[PDB]
Amino acid sequence: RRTYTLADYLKNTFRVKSYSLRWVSDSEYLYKQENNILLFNAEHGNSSIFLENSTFEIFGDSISDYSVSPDRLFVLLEYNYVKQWRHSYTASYSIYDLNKRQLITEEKIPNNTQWITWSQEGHKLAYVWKNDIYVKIEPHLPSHRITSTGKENVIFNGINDWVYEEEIFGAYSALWWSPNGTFLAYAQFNDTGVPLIEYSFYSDESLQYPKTVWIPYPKAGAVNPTVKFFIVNTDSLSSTTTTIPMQITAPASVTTGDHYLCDVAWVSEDRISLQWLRRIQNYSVMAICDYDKTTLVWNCPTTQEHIETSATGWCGRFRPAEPHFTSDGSSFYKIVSDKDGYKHICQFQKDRKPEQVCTFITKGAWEVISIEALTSDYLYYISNEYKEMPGGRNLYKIQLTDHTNKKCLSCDLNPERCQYYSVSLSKEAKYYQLGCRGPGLPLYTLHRSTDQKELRVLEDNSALDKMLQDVQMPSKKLDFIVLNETRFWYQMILPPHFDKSKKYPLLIDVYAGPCSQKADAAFRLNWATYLASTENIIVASFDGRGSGYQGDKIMHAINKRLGTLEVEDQIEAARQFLKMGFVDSKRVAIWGWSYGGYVTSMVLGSGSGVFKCGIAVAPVSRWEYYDSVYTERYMGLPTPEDNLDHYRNSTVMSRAENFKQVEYLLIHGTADDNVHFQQSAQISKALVDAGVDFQAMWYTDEDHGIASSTAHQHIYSHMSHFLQQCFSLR
Amino acid sequence: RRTYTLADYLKNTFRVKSYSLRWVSDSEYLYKQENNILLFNAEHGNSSIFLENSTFEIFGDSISDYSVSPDRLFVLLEYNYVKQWRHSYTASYSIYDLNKRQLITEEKIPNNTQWITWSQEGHKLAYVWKNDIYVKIEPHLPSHRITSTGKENVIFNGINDWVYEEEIFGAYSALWWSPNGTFLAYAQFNDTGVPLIEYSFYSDESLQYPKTVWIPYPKAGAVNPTVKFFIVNTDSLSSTTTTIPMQITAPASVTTGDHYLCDVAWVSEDRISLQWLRRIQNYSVMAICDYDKTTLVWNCPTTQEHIETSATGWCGRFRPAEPHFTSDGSSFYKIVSDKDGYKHICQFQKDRKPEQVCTFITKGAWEVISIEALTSDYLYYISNEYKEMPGGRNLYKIQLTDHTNKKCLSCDLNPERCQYYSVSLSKEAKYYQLGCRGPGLPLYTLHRSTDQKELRVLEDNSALDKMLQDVQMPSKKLDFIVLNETRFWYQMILPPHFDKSKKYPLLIDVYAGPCSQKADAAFRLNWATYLASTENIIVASFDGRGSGYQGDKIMHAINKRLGTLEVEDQIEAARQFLKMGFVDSKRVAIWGWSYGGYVTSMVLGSGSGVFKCGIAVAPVSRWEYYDSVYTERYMGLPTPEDNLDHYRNSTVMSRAENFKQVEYLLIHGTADDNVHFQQSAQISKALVDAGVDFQAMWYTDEDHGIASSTAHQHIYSHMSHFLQQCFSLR
Ligand SMILES: *[C@@H]1O[C@H](CO)[C@@H](O)[C@H](O)[C@H]1NC(C)=O
Ligand SMILES: *[C@@H]1O[C@H](CO)[C@@H](O)[C@H](O)[C@H]1NC(C)=O
Ligand SMILES: *[C@@H]1O[C@H](CO)[C@@H](O)[C@H](O)[C@H]1NC(C)=O
Ligand SMILES: *[C@@H]1O[C@H](CO)[C@@H](O)[C@H](O)[C@H]1NC(C)=O
Ligand SMILES: *[C@@H]1O[C@H](CO)[C@@H](O)[C@H](O)[C@H]1NC(C)=O
Ligand SMILES: *[C@@H]1O[C@H](CO)[C@@H](O)[C@H](O)[C@H]1NC(C)=O
Ligand SMILES: *[C@H]1O[C@H](CO)[C@@H](O)[C@H](O)[C@H]1NC(C)=O
Ligand SMILES: *[C@H]1O[C@H](CO)[C@@H](O)[C@H](O)[C@H]1NC(C)=O
Ligand SMILES: *[C@H]1O[C@H](CO)[C@@H](O)[C@H](O)[C@H]1NC(C)=O
Ligand SMILES: *[C@H]1O[C@H](CO)[C@@H](O)[C@H](O)[C@H]1NC(C)=O
Repeated sequence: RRTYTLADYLKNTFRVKSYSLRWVSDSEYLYKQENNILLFNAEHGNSSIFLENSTFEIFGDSISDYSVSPDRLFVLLEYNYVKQWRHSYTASYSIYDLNKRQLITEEKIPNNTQWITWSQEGHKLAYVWKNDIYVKIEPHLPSHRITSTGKENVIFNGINDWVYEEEIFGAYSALWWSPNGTFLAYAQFNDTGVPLIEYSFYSDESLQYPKTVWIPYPKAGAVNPTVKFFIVNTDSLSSTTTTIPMQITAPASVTTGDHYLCDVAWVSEDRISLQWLRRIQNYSVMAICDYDKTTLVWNCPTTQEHIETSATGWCGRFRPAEPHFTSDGSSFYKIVSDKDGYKHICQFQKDRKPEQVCTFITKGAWEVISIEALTSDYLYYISNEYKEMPGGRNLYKIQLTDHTNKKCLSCDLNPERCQYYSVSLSKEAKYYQLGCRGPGLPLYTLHRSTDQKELRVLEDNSALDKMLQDVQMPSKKLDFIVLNETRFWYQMILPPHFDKSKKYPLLIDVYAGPCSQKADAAFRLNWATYLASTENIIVASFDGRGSGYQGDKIMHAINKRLGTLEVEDQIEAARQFLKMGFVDSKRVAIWGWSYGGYVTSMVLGSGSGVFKCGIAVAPVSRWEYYDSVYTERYMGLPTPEDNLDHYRNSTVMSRAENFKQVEYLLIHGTADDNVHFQQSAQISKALVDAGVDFQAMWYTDEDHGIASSTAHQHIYSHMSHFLQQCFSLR
Repeated sequence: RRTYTLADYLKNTFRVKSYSLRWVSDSEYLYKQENNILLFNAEHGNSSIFLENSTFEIFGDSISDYSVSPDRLFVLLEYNYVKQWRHSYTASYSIYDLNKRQLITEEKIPNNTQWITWSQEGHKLAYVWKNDIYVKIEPHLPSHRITSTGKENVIFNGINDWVYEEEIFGAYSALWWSPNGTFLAYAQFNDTGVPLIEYSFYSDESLQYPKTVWIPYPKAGAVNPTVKFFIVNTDSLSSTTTTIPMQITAPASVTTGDHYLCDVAWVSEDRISLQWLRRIQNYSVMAICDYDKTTLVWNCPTTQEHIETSATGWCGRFRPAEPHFTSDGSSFYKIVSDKDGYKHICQFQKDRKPEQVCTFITKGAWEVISIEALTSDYLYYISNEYKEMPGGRNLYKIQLTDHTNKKCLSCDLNPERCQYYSVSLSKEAKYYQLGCRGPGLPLYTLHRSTDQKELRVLEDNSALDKMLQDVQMPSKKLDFIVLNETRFWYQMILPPHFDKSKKYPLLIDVYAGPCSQKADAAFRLNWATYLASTENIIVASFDGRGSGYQGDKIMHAINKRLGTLEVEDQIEAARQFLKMGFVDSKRVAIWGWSYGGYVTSMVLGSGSGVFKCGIAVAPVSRWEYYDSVYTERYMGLPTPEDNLDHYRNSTVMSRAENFKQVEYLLIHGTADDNVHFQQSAQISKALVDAGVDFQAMWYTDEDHGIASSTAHQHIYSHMSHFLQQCFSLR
């Protein structure tokens, strides 16, 4: 009769296993086991040792990761990992010669590399160090410097600057090997006019004077960084001291004013696809560029230029979706909103066509989440079509020659346990691993593509299952409410022996940022689990307007006016939950992180009287404080000539007064480089001037995630106690 | 039956009046009344209008202050006041010609002056602007630039840099007019090698990117600023484009290494007294310098050099005491510790004498607080001799020709109501205003010096008295405990109908810094008043070792080891209070500000089990973080060759563990330039790593005093609630 305690969560007592493999070919893959990389044969569980328990310990215990060259002849050993922002980080590397059976020690790789990657085929390497790009045709050979304009916080070659990393690519890398490794493409960013933001860093208590971290960060409407695109010929490095990269210039319909590099996609060795986006993101252009053998230049003729537009809001979910070309690169499939505002797969031709560039291959009031693989005959994708559950994920496949031969491949498998799938096809789709994140304990199984026959179960959390037997776990309900004639899904984490006749305290879990989705069919062992299992609290999330994957009507409802409908709908949802009966109207709370903290705050300050208390963690308090790429995408520019009025109307501090009717807890990280401390500092000041008491908590030297081990435990314990006080429990 | 509420304190409902006059001559003074400066005649209440209700409003309502030229012919009108640190600040000024009856508008004074002052006699002015000094022989005439080396955060001419202001002079000024205004002396500070500290400033929520304030601040052991002393001849400015200031160089026994300019005191027009102090403050030298008419130079012969030393700790209370010379400047009286370690008045001769430079004029186990006036026949001073109450203040006077004719002048007056006096003698001591801050409501009366006849009562808070009639006020007990054969005074704010048989919660109010005194006979209407009157809580302060004015044995006990005895003694005191009976051992708290927050923290982290909770406001957490002048004075240098061990042994973070047994509230200002936020940031981090829950609160853009109106109210309300939670009241 034991429950899921706060300790179970914080000390991660119940481990949830998975099966993360690495397809090496169309029929074999790599899997880490007891710190041994093993090569498996899809078809027959037949295994084999690829890399020994050894090797990895030569570098003590700092071996952060590993990367096997595509030709399996070498392995990159990553160690001395040091984080920087969400995806950035520097590390040390060592190449291990599998064949020669030892660590390559000659032409080593710099001891502070910012990024590195194998070519798509051989054993070529491209890495960024000191903001410059370097190439090594062979692990044994000396590196060739590709650029020399690199300069900290100014010129970035092959890596993204702060905003591009966080808001555009969602990765640190800005390198792209062409197939067959002839060319190496890369972006160059110039942060010259971008303003700086700074935060103090206290470090060890032995540091007498705290440091100061400076970061070029463009807030709404500020001067943004600039971009340039290059492609350098790799096959010539051996015969020159320097190679002259050829530049590709963004298309004219984008050059007039501020703009961004959206996405990079190599079609073939002589064709590359680049997507561009204007600062006001309701206009995007995909240019297909071809390599001229004769004049040794790349051309991006307007004839092969494709335009994506939006009159409702912005292009794509967070940016235009990536194209998927056919072998011969004559056509490509890409996810775009159809006439009804639903993100679906449609076909394009290399050359654009006058107002008929697309032919949809998918229709319906549901959306394609992502294209997973494109074969010569089949197109594998993932959607939330099944059972009309937008919060569900299933793998499908369409025959190219016959768009009717559409078949769901995960629907039947385990309709009870599995409704949220992840996939991973082999190099040419002969097999496919399925990742059931579904309602029940996650289940991983690999199948043979031909007939979908499950070859075997890779991982079924039977061990986790056995442990959860002696524990009173809570249940998760995923349903929907209907407002103004529209379905709006929500989810509830119900405490163990949930009795619909009793009354329970309610905690709204929020985010509700544009195109977000808190209500889904995924299994989780988080804080809400403890809150339900041991405190008997109902944790509910609601995907309202501006949310998820249910068409642009719902997602673009927030356009140019954040801090509006998404906030109201979060209140309406609470109202409805009360009408459901099992909720103690006298004990309703709400908490959120980042965007969530913003809404949490906007809600608490609405004076709706519906909530007793709330917790905002690292909240955005006013949009002019947040970065440009993100903010502007939904808010436009904060100028009187555009949307200044809405920027100033959606402030948290402007609602300071209504906080007198609430127990508020504001938490923020001292080193938050994403949502700067300023945001909360501005909130606290507003409340203090209004004479409103509240509780605060700062976390010295913590990131936007406050995820360091001790801080992570500390913040959740603190919030737990805040709720216990608020709900009259402890 | 109403009590003193939190609101009464925060909204300052019960005003406590005073009578701050400005002696203009030996028989007249100035007094502000209904915004009118009135000239009074001491002797006959006979008054008269000096400055109209008018004049002051010409500058709207920003008239911050006023200064009347010594010859009463002009008045400085200060407006547009903008604070900077404790005593620094810039303002605008206008000279008003009393005679011509109008504002001088010709040679105006810069609109951002850092400091300004009339000469000692005429109507000469000296002001600092942009770190340079300027002189104006006449309000109508153009200013003469005296220096031109001034540079922000680097060269300071006539004003102190951050540390000199805060820790040495306790004022912004570094200018000294000689009597008769011939010369103008000034200090010049160079902050070149002094490290910088920085804090962010968020300002209005409209500021998109927060500012960064940089301040040259030397922490313990860092490179300190350097000094130079100059005296410029003012009588020549009319006949040159530039004058060449003559420099005085500190004495040899100080020049070898780091040192400071202690104090400046003009003896006569051709003699000036300068005090110097070595970085390790147990050595000080007072040089008397004479002006050579022939070679136009100042000489400070070693023969007129006086040495002050200390083997117990440091020189003076916070620095060597100021000398008081006789008319002919042949001798001077100064407060120094006698053979027994008691600060007393002793006589010196211009020329030093081999180990007999002093002749004490005062003996006893009590100390002279300060010399108030030196006449040709009498020496007026203030001591805590009466009733052997170190926490008491009384005015005395000794006849120079007969050291036996010693008489207390305030002792009898109102033994019941008055025990803490302040004084203010007229120019040549013909009259003297007394300021009874004593136990009862403050009483101000002026007397005729000759026979001490009280001419009249200037202010008796009869109005405040009438209002306090309908209010249940608490009482203040000032007694002493005795530990290891020594008296140690304490004070208690007892709630209204205090019943010695019941049990009350106890709140220890702390500071306990070196030479501090929290237990005295002064009347106050603060937070403790509300805590006793309305929450029935006993607020007690205890002056333990290292404290107040009770001889060096007690004060120097802390030497080279802060965070020791003063902390223990604070616990011992609580033990004793419990033994007294009327204290609920289950509800004992402790709170402090600055140094007080440090001890509060050190106490809570001692694991003595004696305290339930506590509140530390802007606490110092480890001495290496605090400034040099202050820290080193008591701790020496943080080097292994000196006191590094004690620096590292007295850390708050090193006691993080023992905080698991306490409810702790940490509060700090975001813009604290004194005790940097770092100190608390380091504390919170230490506790988070120890897994200790606690409460924090930051105050956006607040100073070390968190004294802005809204913040001031907010912080006290917050602490009030913290205590109510801790003491199970609200
Ligand atoms: C691999 O190492 C683990 C511990 O790191 C050890 O238990 C195991 O026996 C080793 N080899 C195999 C095949 O598991
Ligand atoms: C894009 O947004 C702007 C307003 O921000 C609007 O004027 C323009 O017409 C919009 N439409 C497109 C297709 O860019
Ligand atoms: C439904 O209509 C009402 C109009 O009163 C509006 O407030 C609300 O936002 C609309 N939609 C939803 C989902 O509530
Ligand atoms: C009264 O005081 C004024 C100045 O305040 C002085 O001039 C005068 O002589 C005094 N006596 C009389 C009777 O005016
Ligand atoms: C001053 O302090 C130092 C060490 O802190 C000591 O060695 C010296 O003797 C002390 N006394 C004097 C008069 O300098
Ligand atoms: C008295 O002596 C004891 C040690 O014998 C010590 O603990 C205490 O601090 C001393 N002084 C005082 C004021 O308690
Ligand atoms: C199965 O795979 C292994 C390597 O994973 C391969 O060497 C072997 O030839 C395959 N089958 C058999 C029967 O050996
Ligand atoms: C990027 O812009 C900055 C400022 O406009 C300029 O100094 C820099 O040279 C530009 N481009 C490159 C490749 O450096
Ligand atoms: C002058 O005006 C004030 C208001 O500032 C008023 O209270 C007063 O009656 C006037 N002066 C005198 C001496 O009463
Ligand atoms: C003060 O010290 C700094 C640093 O050594 C030096 O550059 C400066 O010239 C010195 N004096 C003056 C008057 O500037």
